[PDB]
Formats: sequence, structure tokens, C-alpha cells
Amino acid sequence: GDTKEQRILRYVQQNAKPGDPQSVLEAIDTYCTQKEWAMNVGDAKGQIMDAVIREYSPSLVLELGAYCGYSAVRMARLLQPGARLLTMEINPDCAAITQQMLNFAGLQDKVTILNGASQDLIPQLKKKYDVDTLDMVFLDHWKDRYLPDTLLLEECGLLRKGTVLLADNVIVPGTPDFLAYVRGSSSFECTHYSSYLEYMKVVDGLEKAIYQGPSSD
Ligand SMILES: COc1ccc(Cc2cc(-c3sc(C)nc3C)[nH]n2)cc1
Ligand SMILES: [K+]
Ligand SMILES: [K+]
Ligand SMILES: [K+]
Repeated sequence: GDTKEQRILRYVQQNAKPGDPQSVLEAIDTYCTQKEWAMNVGDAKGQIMDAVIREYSPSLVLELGAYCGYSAVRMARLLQPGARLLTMEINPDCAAITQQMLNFAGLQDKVTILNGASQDLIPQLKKKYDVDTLDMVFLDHWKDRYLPDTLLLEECGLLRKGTVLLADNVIVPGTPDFLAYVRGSSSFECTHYSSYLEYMKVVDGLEKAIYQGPSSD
């Protein structure tokens, strides 16, 4: 048997230019349109991601929900020399795919992959991976986990004033708990970027929530 992630990686390895992230991203994009399937972010959302990374130029990025490494290849190619991406994947096999995917893209020295569940890994980040603070967090895992993982980062001390949270799919299927909190909390300064997946009927969006640091008085 051959899973379909294995087939995407086998397509990349066969049709993309080694060491060239853009070529890798286009091979995956092309396999998806032909074999009718899709990664966790599309092109429109990629461009939103691209702008955020370019605007804030983060030295340390956490991604929750790697899948194939498509989004890791997307973000890590924009990282400056010295900057690194930590990405979490809960499914062992997908995590493995993501590593092979990064290896082939040449971005493997910038990205560390962690196989595990976010609520187990986030607490170990300081002690076991020498994280002080995160500069940017991309959330694209389980919807019910967005709001509690956010406060888990908060409690663990992994956010500093200026940390940028970028949450995917806050509209479709929606993360209404998470949205309400960052939009209502004084600890965040939010902005919504809309992604038009289909005219009138499928209109999603990412939420960019800027941590404002603990209060003072
Ligand atoms: C619709 O359901 C899904 C939504 C997103 C994904 C991709 C994914 C999510 C994760 C999780 S979940 C968790 C507590 N920690 C992590 C790192 N790893 N990979 C898989 C299924
Ligand atoms: K997504
Ligand atoms: K920086
Ligand atoms: K707010």
C-alpha cells in the first residue's frame, strides 16, 4: 500500500528541482490540481502568510499542524539567515513526510519537526528545545485547540510583546471561541485578512493577533 502523502512526496522527488523551495511548492500545487486534492493552505492564503512573514521578519516561528510540510516550505523559504521554524505534527507518518519534504527543498537546517500533540509539546519548548520567546505562531491544527493552546503559550511565557499569531480557518469552518477571545482581550491587537476560496459562498480568513504583553500598573 501507498498513502497519498507518500505519493505527493514521490511526485516532488521526481519532478521538482532539488534545493529549490519554489519548485517544490509548484510540484505539490500541480499534483493537487491533477489528482484532485489540496494542502492545508491555498495560494491566496499563502500570499497572506508571505506578507506577514515579510512584514515582521521573525527570528523564531512556531507552526501548529505541519501535515506535509507544504506550509513549512512556504514559511521557511522566507526566513532570514539565523531564523528557524518549529513545526508540530501529531501524525508520525505525516511528520516523516514533512522532513523528507524539507530535505528536498534544502530548508532542513532552518526547520525542526516535532511529532506530538501541541498541549504536550508547548510546555517542553523552553526546557527541551531552548525556546525563550516565539516571534510568530501559525495555527492550523485542531479548531477546539486554538484558544486553549493560545493561553498555554501565554502561561508558559512563550509570547512577548510583538509576537504575531496568525490563525487559519477562523471563518470556515470557524474558530469562534478563539476569535472572540483575541478580539475581546486587551492582550491582543487583531486584524482580519479574508481569503476568497469561492465566489460568494466560501469566504474564509486568517486572524492576525498581536500579543501586547502583560499589563502594568
Ligand atoms: C480536521 O482535523 C485535523 C485538522 C488539522 C490536522 C493537521 C494536524 C493537526 C495536528 C495537531 S492536533 C494537536 C492537539 N496537536 C497537533 C500538532 N497535527 N497535524 C489534522 C486533522
Ligand atoms: K488550513
Ligand atoms: K528579527
Ligand atoms: K483586542
